Amino acid sequence: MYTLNWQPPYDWSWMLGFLAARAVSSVETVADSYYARSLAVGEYRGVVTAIPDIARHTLHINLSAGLEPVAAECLAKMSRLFDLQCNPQIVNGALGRLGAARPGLRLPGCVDAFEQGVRAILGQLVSVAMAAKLTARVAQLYGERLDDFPEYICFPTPQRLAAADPQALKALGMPLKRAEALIHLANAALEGTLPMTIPGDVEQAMKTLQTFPGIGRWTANYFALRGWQAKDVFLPDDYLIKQRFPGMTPAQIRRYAERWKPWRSYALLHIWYTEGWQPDEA
Repeated sequence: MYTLNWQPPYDWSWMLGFLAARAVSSVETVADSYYARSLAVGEYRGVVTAIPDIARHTLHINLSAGLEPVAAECLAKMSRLFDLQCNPQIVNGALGRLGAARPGLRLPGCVDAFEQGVRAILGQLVSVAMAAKLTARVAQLYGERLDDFPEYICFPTPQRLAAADPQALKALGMPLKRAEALIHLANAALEGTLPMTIPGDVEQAMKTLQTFPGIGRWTANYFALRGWQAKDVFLPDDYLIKQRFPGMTPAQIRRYAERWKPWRSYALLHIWYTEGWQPDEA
């Protein structure tokens, strides 16, 4: 129905693979040839489907009837999820050897910053698989199913999560403080306190995020990366990153990563996805 362009190369297998591992049951559906999910924009609800046309470097977007009135915003959300803006030549030119194995690697964003905030908090100290299962439980208990597409449930609205019982969220498999962090984040979205789009000053904004209860440095960094699609953020506290930089403290990792500025977010993804990566010796 709608078509958006991207600049080659684009590694769709890697991107869909990334999203498939993190796919929340009943909310998202990821396959080899497409990505589909429920979506709510204000009072408009439906299913958005993204189908890449690799040869023609065009992403085809299909929207169910309920989302047509807000089609443009749905296209904008897809563009941010898929990093369609990326000029791979510039990024790969800067990263050099690090990006050589996956020149088509892109920054997987999100469809809604509030949802990504909840996801970032739920991704704390747990694996990708556990986080997705926990997020699915949250969506199942607080999400609204689509009337026209019953197999799909919309991600919980800030309103529903703000009024959630901390003990209910805790029951789903998270510490009480984490449940409290989610409720606070929900209120911040209602009030307009949580930046829904990348601010002009990413560092100032992340500092402000860390004053929210239950949001540490990793969550703030990861939220900026996916939630705002900030392109210059690394995750020195990340469990897998600590394994890629054996025996190095978060401070040592941060210093090392500075060589990738202003594309540290792309560098993070490549390291996460480079099995045998190891740091250079001074």
